[PDB]
Amino acid sequence: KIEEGKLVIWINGDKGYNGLAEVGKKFEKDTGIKVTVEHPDKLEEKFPQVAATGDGPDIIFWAHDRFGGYAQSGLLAEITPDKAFQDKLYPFTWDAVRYNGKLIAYPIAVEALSLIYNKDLLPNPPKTWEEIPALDKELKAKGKSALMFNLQEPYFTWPLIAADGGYAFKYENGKYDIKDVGVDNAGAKAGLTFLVDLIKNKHMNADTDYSIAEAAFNKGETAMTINGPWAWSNIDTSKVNYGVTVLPTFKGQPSKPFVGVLSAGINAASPNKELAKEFLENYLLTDEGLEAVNKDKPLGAVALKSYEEELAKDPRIAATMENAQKGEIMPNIPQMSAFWYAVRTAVINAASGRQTVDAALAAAQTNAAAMATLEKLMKAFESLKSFQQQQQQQHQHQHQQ
Amino acid sequence: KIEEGKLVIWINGDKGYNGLAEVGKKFEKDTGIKVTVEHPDKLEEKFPQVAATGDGPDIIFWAHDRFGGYAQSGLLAEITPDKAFQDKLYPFTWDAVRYNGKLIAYPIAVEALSLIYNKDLLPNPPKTWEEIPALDKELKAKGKSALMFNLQEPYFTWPLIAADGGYAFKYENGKYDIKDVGVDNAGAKAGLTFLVDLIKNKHMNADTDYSIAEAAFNKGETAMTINGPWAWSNIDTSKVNYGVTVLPTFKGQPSKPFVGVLSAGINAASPNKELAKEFLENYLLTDEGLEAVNKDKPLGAVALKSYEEELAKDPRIAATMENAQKGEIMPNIPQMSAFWYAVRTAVINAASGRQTVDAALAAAQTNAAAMATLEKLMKAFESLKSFQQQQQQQHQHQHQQQ
Amino acid sequence: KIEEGKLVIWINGDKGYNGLAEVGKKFEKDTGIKVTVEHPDKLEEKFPQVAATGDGPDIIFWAHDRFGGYAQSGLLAEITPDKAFQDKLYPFTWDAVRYNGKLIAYPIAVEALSLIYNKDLLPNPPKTWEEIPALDKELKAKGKSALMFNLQEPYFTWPLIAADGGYAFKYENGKYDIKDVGVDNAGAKAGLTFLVDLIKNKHMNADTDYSIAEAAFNKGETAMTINGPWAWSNIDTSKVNYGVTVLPTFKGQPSKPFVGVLSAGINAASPNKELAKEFLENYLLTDEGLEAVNKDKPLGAVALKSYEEELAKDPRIAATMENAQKGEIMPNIPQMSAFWYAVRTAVINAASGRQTVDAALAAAQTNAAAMATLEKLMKAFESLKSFQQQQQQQHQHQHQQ
Ligand SMILES: [Ca+2]
Ligand SMILES: [Zn+2]
Ligand SMILES: [Zn+2]
Ligand SMILES: [Zn+2]
Ligand SMILES: [Zn+2]
Ligand SMILES: [Zn+2]
Ligand SMILES: [Zn+2]
Ligand SMILES: [Zn+2]
Ligand SMILES: [Zn+2]
Ligand SMILES: [Zn+2]
Ligand SMILES: [Zn+2]
Ligand SMILES: [Zn+2]
Ligand SMILES: [Zn+2]
Ligand SMILES: [Zn+2]
Ligand SMILES: [Zn+2]
Ligand SMILES: [Zn+2]
Ligand SMILES: [Zn+2]
Ligand SMILES: [Zn+2]
Ligand SMILES: [Zn+2]
Ligand SMILES: [Zn+2]
Ligand SMILES: [Zn+2]
Ligand SMILES: [Zn+2]
Ligand SMILES: [Zn+2]
Ligand SMILES: [Zn+2]
Ligand SMILES: [Zn+2]
Ligand SMILES: [Zn+2]
Ligand SMILES: [Zn+2]
Ligand SMILES: [Zn+2]
Ligand SMILES: [Zn+2]
Ligand SMILES: [Zn+2]
Ligand SMILES: [Zn+2]
Ligand SMILES: [Zn+2]
Ligand SMILES: [Zn+2]
Ligand SMILES: [Zn+2]
Ligand SMILES: [Zn+2]
Repeated sequence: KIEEGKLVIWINGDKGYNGLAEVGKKFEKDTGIKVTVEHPDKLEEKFPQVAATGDGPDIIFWAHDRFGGYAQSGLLAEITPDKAFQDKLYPFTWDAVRYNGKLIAYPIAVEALSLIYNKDLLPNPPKTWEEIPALDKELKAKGKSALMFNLQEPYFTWPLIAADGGYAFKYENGKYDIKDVGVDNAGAKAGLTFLVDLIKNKHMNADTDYSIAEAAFNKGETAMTINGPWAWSNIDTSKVNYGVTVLPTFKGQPSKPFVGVLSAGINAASPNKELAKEFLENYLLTDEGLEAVNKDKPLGAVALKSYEEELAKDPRIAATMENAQKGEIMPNIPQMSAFWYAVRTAVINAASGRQTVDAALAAAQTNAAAMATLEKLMKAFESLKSFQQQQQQQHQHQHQQ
Repeated sequence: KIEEGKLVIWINGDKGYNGLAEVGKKFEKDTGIKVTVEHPDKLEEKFPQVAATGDGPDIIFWAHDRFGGYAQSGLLAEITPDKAFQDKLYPFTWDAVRYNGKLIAYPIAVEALSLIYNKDLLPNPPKTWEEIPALDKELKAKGKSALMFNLQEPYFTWPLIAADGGYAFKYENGKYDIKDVGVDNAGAKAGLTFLVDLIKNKHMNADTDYSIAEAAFNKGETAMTINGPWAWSNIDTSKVNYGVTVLPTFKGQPSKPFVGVLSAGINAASPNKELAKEFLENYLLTDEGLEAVNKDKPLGAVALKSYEEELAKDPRIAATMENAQKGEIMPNIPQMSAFWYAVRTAVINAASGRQTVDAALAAAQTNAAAMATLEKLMKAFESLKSFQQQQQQQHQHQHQQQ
Repeated sequence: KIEEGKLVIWINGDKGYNGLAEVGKKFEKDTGIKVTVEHPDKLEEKFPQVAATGDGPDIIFWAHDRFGGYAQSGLLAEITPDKAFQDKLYPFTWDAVRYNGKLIAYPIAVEALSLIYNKDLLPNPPKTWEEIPALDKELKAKGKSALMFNLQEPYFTWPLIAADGGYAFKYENGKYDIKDVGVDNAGAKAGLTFLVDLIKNKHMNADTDYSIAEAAFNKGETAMTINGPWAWSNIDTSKVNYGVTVLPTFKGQPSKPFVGVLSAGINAASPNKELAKEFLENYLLTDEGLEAVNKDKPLGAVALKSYEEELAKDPRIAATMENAQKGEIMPNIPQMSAFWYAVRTAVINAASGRQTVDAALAAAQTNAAAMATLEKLMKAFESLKSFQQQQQQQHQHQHQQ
């Protein structure tokens, strides 16, 4: 149920879909083609099912990392924007929407971790990681702590680990090299050691999670926290005078958080590919098009240079973009599952004292190959099931041989 | 123990073994060496078992795809024909008998898919795939269908898929590259799209198998079919005036069917390697030698250039050879099991509408990796079993270690 | 917990720990740093367990092949000896203590297979393998056999196999190549063929193991045997007049036995890295240092050039070194487990007549890959077990949550 001569668009419920419909309303007035915007529950899981059969939306809006799995399954169509339109967006955002050399989606919004500080407790935020231990002792005299952030998830701790030479997958020649993993290098060694040093010197607690860290900052117990744009609304409600700035540097090198890019992909089964190209390139990815969506729900930092400069007036957004350009793009390959599994264990075991930094990171490459073996055989058996599925419609109590 | 001084040959029961024995009788008259020709049941399965221990025949006759398995186990010997003898057979036939660079067998016969048409219904067969949809609805006015062939097996559907650039594995410098798979490329994409287009436009049924297609052509219900030389005898009995020609062209490019080559391999355990070479090169692979075998049971297209030119006077055999030269050789590598499994699913799902052309072909590497892992497990546990036999036969209940 | 200021060393119970303690006593007198030498049971098993948490010894003594697993886990520290000190030891010994390019331990002793002959029965030992069948016929008239050695283990049979062209994995500039396996090549083919020829010509029995071979030589039933320095003491007790010489040559090429190197590795978690370097380079690896250890329990051949020449005056030790230089270093890579499993089966089957030489070596790639995936399985399920247990003890309700 695609239906040619019209566009049906899928976008998550927490996004500005009403403003997107306004863009589609503008699109209808110029070309005479109606645009329907739908927001079904769990559309990221519904899409691969329906798009395989040849159904689903013409355009889908989701994070770029999930789009890699779609392009693997051949559900997304290769987009054809020329050199001039590619210059309209930030050059790095184009790397997020790439699979097997081909461009598969249009970058819309950019999301990344930033440093959030209490202005009343600390009007001058630190530029380096190394001055935070010294800052903690000075704030402990006033019954406060310098920095509290989520330590359970690798996503939050990676900016430090990365900062000086850490890397999950080496991005070279428009592709990720799965044979080159930078979790066991000297840069990642130093970053995690510094984090562990912060813990054993009582500057941070190893048991700290999202709930503990958010509550601590919103009550004004800690001076600084590391969080994304999604948490801004909760800090606004707590009346806390907060600022958002660039992440602290480690060994003179900037922190490298993972970059999440909200993207627009065209279904491969769609017979409205050139119409989707017209809508996305010339109606949505313009100053008006993004403004209409942003006013319904804030898009944060955007991929379009012209409108990003406009939004930059908000220093929070400017910091989101600055950390993103200093960070690295979330790899869209399936091998990322094994990476998260390995690094999560690595960080937890290093922080708790179960394993040393050198040993915890070394075991990560072993543990990553382990998840790979489980996954490579996980889908080997679901394939065996599907082979015996067809062996029931060919030769049975209905037709033999 | 394969008893030196004489030759023992294994060849399938459906082949011209009596004619081969006549070649052996001629060999015995010139050199004084007796030649035994045997045709045991399931000899393709019996060979790896007895050849490993040091037994079995001196020479074995089978299709080349099974010979890649025998070469892996090191059951076949490396043959040494000179440049002069290699020019006697078609250059491409030597690519079928190559494993790890070394030549392992002698090419004898050549099998490939061809286009078979009803002369009474259609005297002028289409040269392109693109003109078949238009030709169908003309024949549908007379209550007939243009083309009906097996769509369940990938072997039959591959010629179209391969045509524009699909491939199994890249063949370079006499070596297959298992990392270079061409099922997901644009050439294979267009081939399958056209096939799916034919089905949804009611020109073909998605659930058409071998039997339905064979029965339809033999009763004169369909104008065309795609099949090999093995099915000719059934069309002969049906009294249908049939012709065999080259496969249709897709996008100006020829169809590429897989080429099966009947080959003669020499056992590595054989003490009569010179006598096997002498018999195969100077006695069998001559006009006389192949004549005797062909008269007992037809070989189809042959590897020998001189005898093929004589057989090409039969327009059916000339068509089988023409399709083979245009097509690709069936890879002899073990990765082919994974290939067939994945492509079969890909085509079936694309034809039925379970998956789009793009999605079905994309899932092929994922489906091929499934067999790969499953074959690894299959040989992993059978290795563990035969290991535990070593530690229970040798080392227990009557001994400790020895 | 590795205390600082002092040194603690782990070395196996069957080694000269008392002599090593004397070196530590000398170290204490010059520097004022006390050295403790401990010999705990199954220290090779205990080291990976305690060194991962940050405990264990400062220095560990074991065979180099086990150290490859330690370097993978990041339990060993990279040693820093200059070019001048590297020239003090035999060049090849440094290749045994190398992992991923880095040097991970100090070579101490060298252990290799040698040809042991009864000089009463045979004063002139054969220099070639080819002349052994002719020698057996002469000795069978006197009711004796020419050669009897272990055939059940590949370690003993490999020297013959390797000599013409066999190799487990190709050693290059950096490390080992796990793709290039030389078990199926022509050189290894010929080597095993000759061994099978010896068995079917009734010169050797396929059922001969370590016990049968040792007993036959110590009673004086067989003229020759192939064994290491470990068996010398048993031949001493039997009063048999015996000599140790170079292994016979096959096709003019020397027999290539695997070389075992006893090595001293520094713990990565050690706070005494310079002190360990000082102790090992300047105190142990000297004429004086090794002599003390050698006098407690013999080291056999040594890595140090100066002390080896002095020990070479023993014809048995000089022969062990000569075979080692002609032979090949035992690979420290984990892929070796699969190699042993495959070759063990290949040789046994070829010797019993169960398979031909060609079919035996060809099947080796199959059962080597079979083990490879079988190890990947038990490694993968280790991860699952430790993951599901780590998430429960750190995430649950009952008694918590
Ligand atoms: Ca401090
Ligand atoms: Zn709809
Ligand atoms: Zn909804
Ligand atoms: Zn549909
Ligand atoms: Zn993500
Ligand atoms: Zn590179
Ligand atoms: Zn401090
Ligand atoms: Zn502006
Ligand atoms: Zn402005
Ligand atoms: Zn027979
Ligand atoms: Zn075949
Ligand atoms: Zn000739
Ligand atoms: Zn039509
Ligand atoms: Zn092909
Ligand atoms: Zn190529
Ligand atoms: Zn070429
Ligand atoms: Zn070429
Ligand atoms: Zn290629
Ligand atoms: Zn029907
Ligand atoms: Zn049938
Ligand atoms: Zn003739
Ligand atoms: Zn070709
Ligand atoms: Zn002194
Ligand atoms: Zn001194
Ligand atoms: Zn102790
Ligand atoms: Zn002890
Ligand atoms: Zn003899
Ligand atoms: Zn015994
Ligand atoms: Zn014993
Ligand atoms: Zn001294
Ligand atoms: Zn001294
Ligand atoms: Zn001395
Ligand atoms: Zn060497
Ligand atoms: Zn809970
Ligand atoms: Zn309980």
